[PDB]
Amino acid sequence: SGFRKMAFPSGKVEGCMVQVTCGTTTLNGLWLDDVVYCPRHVICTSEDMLNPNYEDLLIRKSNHNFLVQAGNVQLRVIGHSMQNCVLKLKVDTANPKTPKYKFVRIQPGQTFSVLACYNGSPSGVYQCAMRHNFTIKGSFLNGSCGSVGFNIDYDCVSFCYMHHMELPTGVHAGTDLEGNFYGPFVDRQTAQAAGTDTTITVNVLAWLYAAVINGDRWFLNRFTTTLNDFNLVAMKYNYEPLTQDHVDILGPLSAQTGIAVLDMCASLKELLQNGMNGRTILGSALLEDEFTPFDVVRQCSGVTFQ
Amino acid sequence: SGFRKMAFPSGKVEGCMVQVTCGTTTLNGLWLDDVVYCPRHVICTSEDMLNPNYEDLLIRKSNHNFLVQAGNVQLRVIGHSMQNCVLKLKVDTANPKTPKYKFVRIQPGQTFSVLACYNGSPSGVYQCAMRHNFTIKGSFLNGSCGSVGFNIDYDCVSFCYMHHMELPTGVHAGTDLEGNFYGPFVDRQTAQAAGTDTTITVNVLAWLYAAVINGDRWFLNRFTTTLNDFNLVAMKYNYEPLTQDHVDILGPLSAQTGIAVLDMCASLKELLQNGMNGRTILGSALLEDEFTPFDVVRQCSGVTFQ
Ligand SMILES: *C(=N)[C@H](C[C@@H]1CCNC1=O)NC(=O)[C@@H]1[C@@H]2[C@H](CN1C(=O)[C@@H](NC(=O)C(F)(F)F)C(C)(C)C)C2(C)C
Ligand SMILES: *C(=N)[C@H](C[C@@H]1CCNC1=O)NC(=O)[C@@H]1[C@@H]2[C@H](CN1C(=O)[C@@H](NC(=O)C(F)(F)F)C(C)(C)C)C2(C)C
Repeated sequence: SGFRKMAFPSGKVEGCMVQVTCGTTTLNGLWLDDVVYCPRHVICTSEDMLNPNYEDLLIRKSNHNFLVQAGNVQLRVIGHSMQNCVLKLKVDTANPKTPKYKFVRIQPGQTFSVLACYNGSPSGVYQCAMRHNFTIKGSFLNGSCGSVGFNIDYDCVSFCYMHHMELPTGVHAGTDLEGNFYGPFVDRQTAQAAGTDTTITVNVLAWLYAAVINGDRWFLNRFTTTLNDFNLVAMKYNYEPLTQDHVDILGPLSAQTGIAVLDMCASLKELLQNGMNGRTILGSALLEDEFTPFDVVRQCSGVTFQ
Repeated sequence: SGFRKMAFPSGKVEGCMVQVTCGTTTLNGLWLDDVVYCPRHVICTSEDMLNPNYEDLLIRKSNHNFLVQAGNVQLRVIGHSMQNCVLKLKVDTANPKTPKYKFVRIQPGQTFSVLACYNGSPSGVYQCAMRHNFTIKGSFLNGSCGSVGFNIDYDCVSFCYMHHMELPTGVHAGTDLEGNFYGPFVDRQTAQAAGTDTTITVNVLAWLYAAVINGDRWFLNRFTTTLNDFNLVAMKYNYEPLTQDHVDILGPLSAQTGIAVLDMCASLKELLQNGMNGRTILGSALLEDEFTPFDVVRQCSGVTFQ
């Protein structure tokens, strides 16, 4: 038993992390096969951060201007191109530790593990979710750019995030592995701020199911509710509307615990209107929306990865 | 910026995880060099779990009775011995992925990362701390025994825990890598329960320092206090007494933020007596005691590992 914020094993991702240096700027890069992916602001000095012209700055740089280290071995760059906000440095050596990987763009509310890296070396791993304002509540410092977010399916690593910058109130923004920013954010040091963030309702219900599996069933009531009635209360408390797709996704959790999805919605409605009254659910005094239904199933069924 | 429950990268530990099967029981094993470490109840059936005689059961088993798989390759066992509660199966092949490792026994209050594994394959990684009752608030299921807890120092992996069993109220107990149980627990299916657990005071203060580094400074007051006065209030709220060693350990955090340790103790004293009044610290509505001062420094300074 027991429920924790489990992150995916980082072994496969660790073998792909390299250090990319251009001039004086240094940050992390993702080495897959013979292509290294890194944020495009490596070619920027501190003075260029305000109003950078990335296309203009990439003109003045050649292949030898990019310094890539894979541990204690320097990788020879034989080509370079820019796709959106990420650089693709082609190297003469393919990474022998490249796993089966995919480039995916996640939707808001989905979770993934972030491998925080500095100077090409991993510092730690933690799970995170893409909030509805297209930000993440991560932990990044100077030089952490290039750290990637990933999901693992058996032996397949689904890369879905690359850290690029930090927004006010301590939130972070980034791009997919194709360089496209999540949300209306640009890679320049200007006045930017994330929009209002809503609570992922489907993740809250899944987290409540994990509580029932673990024996914490004090919040369950004897009432039921319709989808429309629950959503109207959810709108007041800045909760995302619960679609039929979310209900169908929560099906396996509903079947395992013997509690209908709408019955769990009635219990959640009482919690929103009345609070927890000083009680904790799974040791947390606040409702948790960073656990997808897949995460609950994976954590409570012991799903492993090759 | 940002503060999360960061776990150590699991790449080095993943290469040491193997599956150990004896008869019908299957669990995880740690493969370091030519020795495989696993819990000793692999030689037990479901009927032996009540009152097992591990020495008696190991008599009736030979080297070929132990089935060890390293992925899709079976390892030939050429020797076996029991040290306390862990088996040492000697194999003909040394693990090529064995990193620089140490066997350490941690003290209560110290944190470490747990790599939850099933059938020799990793399921996830999460940080945890040894509570003062010698238990951990982990997440384990059937077959999770043999999962190890570890700490990483540069390139050195300090193994400090091996999961063995689950106690009531969803807490878990285990041994070091030498087979010695943490606390007064035995590896048999009998009536056992953990003692009263206290809140690790030094970890709470370190977590408060991380809040100050991240800008959350609403809880800071203008008062100071002595060590004795703070401890007396701490005893009432089931908080561990703050020794001088804890104060000296919190030194780097005190110097970085410009706040004296005793000044932070006065702020903590107010929080214990008055509560948070509906406010959150680092997004948490409850005080967190699972972050050692080293964890705060490592997280806030970006300490990496080879
Ligand atoms: C990459 N190594 C850093 C890591 C940042 C810095 C501290 N926490 C992080 O995640 N990324 C940056 O320096 C990016 C980058 C320039 C500026 N930047 C920022 O994160 C800045 N914030 C913004 O630009 C904002 F808030 F408007 F989005 C900073 C002032 C440093 C927080 C570029 C090229 C956009
Ligand atoms: C190893 N794979 C399992 C994993 C357990 C089971 C569910 N969560 C876990 O951590 N470990 C065990 O089955 C151990 C083991 C026998 C029984 N056991 C227990 O955890 C039992 N609890 C106790 O014995 C208690 F509470 F008294 F400490 C159980 C009833 C399964 C929770 C042996 C050989 C001690």
